[PDB]
Amino acid sequence: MWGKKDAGTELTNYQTLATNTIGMMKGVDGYAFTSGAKMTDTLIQAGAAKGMTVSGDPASGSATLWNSWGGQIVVAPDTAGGTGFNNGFTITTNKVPQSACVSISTGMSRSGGTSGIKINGNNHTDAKVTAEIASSECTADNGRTGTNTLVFNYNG
Repeated sequence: MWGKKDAGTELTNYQTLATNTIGMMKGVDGYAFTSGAKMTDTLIQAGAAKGMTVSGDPASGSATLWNSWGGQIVVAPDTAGGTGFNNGFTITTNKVPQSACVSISTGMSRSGGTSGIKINGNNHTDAKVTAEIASSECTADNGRTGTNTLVFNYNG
């Protein structure tokens, strides 16, 4: 059971991939290249993050997940400046409407602790998003506000 919030579903999902991919199918073999595409394909196809089909990047740089209920997702690794086997994974997600811009922020506010939060045309990392912030940052109410592009980064 989860309930409580209908937006927390994604918050727990993203953290699900982070804890699953932590040691599920992030290259449990040791091959050439980074393969930041088949990495998620194998994790998702493993039923970890999501048990659906993935689109292996035709340009080889960042895989993309097709969200039916949501919108679009872009899974890309971001491993730069490590010390104790710390990997930084960056998953952009574009679907969270204004109603969720608040619920998602309320849930992201419980563990603010920045790492690589990049809001729509707001490429940042120390971006501190909260309930009271999402109450102001998002306009009063514009029904279906412009696409709320939010990148989640997970270190370790």
